[PDB]
Amino acid sequence: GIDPFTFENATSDAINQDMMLYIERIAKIIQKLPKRVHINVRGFTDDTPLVKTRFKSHYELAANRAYRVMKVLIQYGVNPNQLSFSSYGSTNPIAPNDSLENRMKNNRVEIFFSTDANDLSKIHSILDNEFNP
Amino acid sequence: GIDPFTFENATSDAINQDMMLYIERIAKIIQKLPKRVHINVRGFTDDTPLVKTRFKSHYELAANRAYRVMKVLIQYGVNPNQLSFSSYGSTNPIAPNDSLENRMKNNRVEIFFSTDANDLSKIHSILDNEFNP
Repeated sequence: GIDPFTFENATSDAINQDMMLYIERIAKIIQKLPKRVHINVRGFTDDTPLVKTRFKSHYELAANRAYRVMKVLIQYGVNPNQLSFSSYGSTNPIAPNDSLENRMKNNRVEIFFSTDANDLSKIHSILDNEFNP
Repeated sequence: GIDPFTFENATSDAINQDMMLYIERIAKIIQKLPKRVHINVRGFTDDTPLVKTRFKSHYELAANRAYRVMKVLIQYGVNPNQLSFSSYGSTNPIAPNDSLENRMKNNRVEIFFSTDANDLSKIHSILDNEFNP
């Protein structure tokens, strides 16, 4: 439907050019939404060890990931007032952590919308019109 | 006791260098607190009209203030996992909005700690042993 922001490797919080482009589309969407809609950028990791890395927990890596994406959104014009970030650490995985490929699905940031019922449909249509030909 | 971060003028989120040095002293403090203490950075304003400004509400001004302070704390070593920011707009003044000086008191960011009872005592000492030794 709409992809989360997937990170290159398991230990990285780096935002590459492709992800920058994707964050820009999402920033563009957020600004057409009703102002009472708020955005929570959620960070997650796989279960890969954090040896050979500066981070002392997956909650840190996940926070850094989410904080970064939110900062790129702010750079594209999204209002700080509509935004927050959350770290979920290694909890709540999307796929099994059995393979490199599935592990990478877990290393992500997700966008949650906070919306009343009457605004929900506007978001739905705005999201459809952006992410379809 | 510990002062809030005060903003120079009513309509800006600009941080001067005596208060930037002060944010760095607070980031230093935060890094010495128990890992389970989280920190909420809160933005407030006075009630002066948003004439000739980019901000469309006091909530937006306060949110940009809080977010900026939070960004600087992260700059000086605070784990993003422990941080959040919140806007209160022109609600919750600490002073009446009846004089220029009283209004300046209202244009500020405050630090709120999220702590259990046993960490509460630890924060107490750290703040005492730093701000009144």
